[PDB]
Amino acid sequence: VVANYENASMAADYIKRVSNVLPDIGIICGSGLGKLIEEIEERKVIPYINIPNFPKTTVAGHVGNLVLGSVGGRKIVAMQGRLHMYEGYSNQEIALPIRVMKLLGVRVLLITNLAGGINRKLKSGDFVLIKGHINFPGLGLNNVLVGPNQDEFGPRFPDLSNAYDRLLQQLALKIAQENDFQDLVHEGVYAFNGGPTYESPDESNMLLKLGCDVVGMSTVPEVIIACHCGIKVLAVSLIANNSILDAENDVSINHEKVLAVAEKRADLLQMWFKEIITRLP
Amino acid sequence: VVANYENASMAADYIKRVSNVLPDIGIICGSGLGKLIEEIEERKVIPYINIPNFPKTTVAGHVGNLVLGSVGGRKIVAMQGRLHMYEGYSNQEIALPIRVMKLLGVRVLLITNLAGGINRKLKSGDFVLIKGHINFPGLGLNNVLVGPNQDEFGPRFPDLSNAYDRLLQQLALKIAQENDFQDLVHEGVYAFNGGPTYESPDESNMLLKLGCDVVGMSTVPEVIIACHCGIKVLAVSLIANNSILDAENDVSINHEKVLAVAEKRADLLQMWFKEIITRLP
Amino acid sequence: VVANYENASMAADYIKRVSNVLPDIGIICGSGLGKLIEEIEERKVIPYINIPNFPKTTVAGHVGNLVLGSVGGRKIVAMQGRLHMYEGYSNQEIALPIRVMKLLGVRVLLITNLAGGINRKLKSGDFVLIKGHINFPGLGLNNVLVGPNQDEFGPRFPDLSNAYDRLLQQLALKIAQENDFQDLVHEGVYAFNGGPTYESPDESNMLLKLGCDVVGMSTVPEVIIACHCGIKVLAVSLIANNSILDAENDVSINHEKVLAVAEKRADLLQMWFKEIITRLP
Ligand SMILES: Cc1cccnc1O
Ligand SMILES: Cc1cccnc1O
Ligand SMILES: Cc1cccnc1O
Repeated sequence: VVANYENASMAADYIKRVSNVLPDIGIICGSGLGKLIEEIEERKVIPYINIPNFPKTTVAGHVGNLVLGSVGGRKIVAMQGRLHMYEGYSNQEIALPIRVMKLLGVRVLLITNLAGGINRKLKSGDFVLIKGHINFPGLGLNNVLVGPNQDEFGPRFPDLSNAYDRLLQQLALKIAQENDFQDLVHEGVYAFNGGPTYESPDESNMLLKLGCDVVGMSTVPEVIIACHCGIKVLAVSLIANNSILDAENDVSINHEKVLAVAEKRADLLQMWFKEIITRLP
Repeated sequence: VVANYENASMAADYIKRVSNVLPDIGIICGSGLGKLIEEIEERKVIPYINIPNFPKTTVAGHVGNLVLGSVGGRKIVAMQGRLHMYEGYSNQEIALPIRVMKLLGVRVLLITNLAGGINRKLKSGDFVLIKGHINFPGLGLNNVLVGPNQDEFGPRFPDLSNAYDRLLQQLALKIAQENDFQDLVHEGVYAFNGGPTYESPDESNMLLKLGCDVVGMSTVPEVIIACHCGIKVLAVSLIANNSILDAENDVSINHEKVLAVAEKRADLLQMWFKEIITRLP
Repeated sequence: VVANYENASMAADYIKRVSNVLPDIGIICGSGLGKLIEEIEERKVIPYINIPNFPKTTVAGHVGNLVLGSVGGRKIVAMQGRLHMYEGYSNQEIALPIRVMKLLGVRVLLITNLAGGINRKLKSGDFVLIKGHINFPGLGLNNVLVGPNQDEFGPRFPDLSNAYDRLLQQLALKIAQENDFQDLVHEGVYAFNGGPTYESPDESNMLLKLGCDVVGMSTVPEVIIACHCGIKVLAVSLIANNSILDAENDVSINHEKVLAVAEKRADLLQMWFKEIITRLP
């Protein structure tokens, strides 16, 4: 199933009939960082498997729902259970849910992820406001837009220089200052590692030389689809570890340690994003 | 359809029956840089869709013809409407037209493209004679030669150290000097970005550190297929912008601006390549 | 055919019925470096084409056998005829033979390859004990583990920081010292170039800047599958040339020259690996 105008329209039609919500904001939340979705008011949960043309996710299993409702008086749509390219989903499967968001009325997309720290100033538990990226899959002929262009959504050759909205970064930082946690908030450049293996010690050393501040396995595909169709983006990484220090000390990373950092910061991130949603222009 | 000896032979047979031209030179021209094709003498236009085993191009649409005839007393074959890998064409679809050129008798391939400038000496409107490349798709398991080797055309493991003929570069520069436009002509290393998004500001900064002079989304696949089967290559980039300066000044690039640079230099490039064709050893 | 638990089990069942050997050690040998396989004692040769669920290799042709028997009193299984990703084999085809080794009882995998030298200390004929890697395909969305995770074999997100066992490196060096050829033995970081074109002169210059000591077209996929399922690895590169010196002197590389270096070092490598097998803890 191609992520074209007709197929996205069929999915949006189903959603509109079932939910009655016309959302202005979309959210995609990282692993262990989804508690806000359970607090959406007057909400409606729609399993992906019920929506025409949504990608099949039963090989991976686990949760996969679209959730619509209100937060802070604002109408939102959330993806609960993200699709990642290391699972084998195609370009067309990643793009269709974002293009459905566009047809539903979404103008701003807020995204969180877990990532590894490269810059020496980053510690476990820090947040990074993403200001740009290095897209190794895109340089290497695996960009999410490889294929025919869907002209109704955007241009053949997008410019990504303003993909990460500067005013949204400034609002996120302002709110951190108001609540006295700005000491945890940095800005930086995100490297996309296709995955699913964590960056090796020598890959980490290379990324330091190349100007990367953080590295992870998600987010860049969604950012590119959103920028192509005119949706503004705020993307925030939660830092699980510093991969450069770990290489110098021969210390390992694993999914258990990552999820423990997520649990440590989940409630603060929930409060922060609730306020961002409330304050969006 | 595999780009093998039998399938390439069937296409060449059709072409020979229809055109009567036995070409020694092939040309592939960049977007907005194809006016020379409309001036081929005693010419024959063959739509791709009519040629056995040529790749299907109707999803992308737009022009797609093989044009044969004479320029400067020399017999040539041109591709009008290039196939680019960001459109989703496979390795086999890119390679078949170049291998048909080989069977028709082509010994020299001349290629032009539009590209972004990385080296600080490059301005919009400059030309770069390509002397080597950095093939991000090839390092990342998307080389145009991934697949079984077609032994009739070339070896399993090609050496690319002489892919860009030095004497052809020297002839191109000599002709620029004769016509007093050598101040526009540089040499440099070309980075292949799979595309279709333009290099991001932070990707541009990385490429500067890695020794890249220019970056674009084409050319390297065709060069590799030509080198594999013993065809000599001259490749020239027309510079649309300097991506490093644009990053320092927060200035955007887009296809409209690219095509305007192409229109500004089209007539000079046409005159230059006509003389190169005439003077080839 | 997916490299899952059921399919790997069917292949292992066939092998066990035919060979009667329960191996503790697996070996994968580079081109021209397979003489040790012909000296396995009380051996059994099983063509890949006869084993249920093994990948089809008839397009490439050439040899493809699993060989079981004894070396130095130890039970081993060897792959004779390696599968390389530049031939077009999928992730699932590369992984299945390694996962069969795991089900047969393999705890240690020994691997050899031919590679290009980047570090200025490396000459043709030198050996490099691999201590880490830079996986360009993995960064670029072509990691061997892209796809659903096979949970019976290992975790969704592997850590590769200890993929190259330190004690096995130390044993290999100890044996070189005992036989007075330690002057040929170095350690280093291996860059994976998907291939099949040799690294270009400008790619070589880039790899020097990025901290790479050697570059080749194999090994990293097998290492990752082995690490995922808990098999310890020793990987050794035989250096065919120094690509940085060749770029400075405009000298070419080719498969003939590579195979001549293999023939020059084959007997010494055979003796070294026989002793390593005998001495493994
Ligand atoms: C998610 C993650 C955590 C730590 C390091 N690297 C990553 O990709
Ligand atoms: C064609 C092009 C123009 C300007 C920058 N980058 C590119 O790839
Ligand atoms: C196998 C090989 C030999 C020399 C240089 N590069 C390579 O990949």
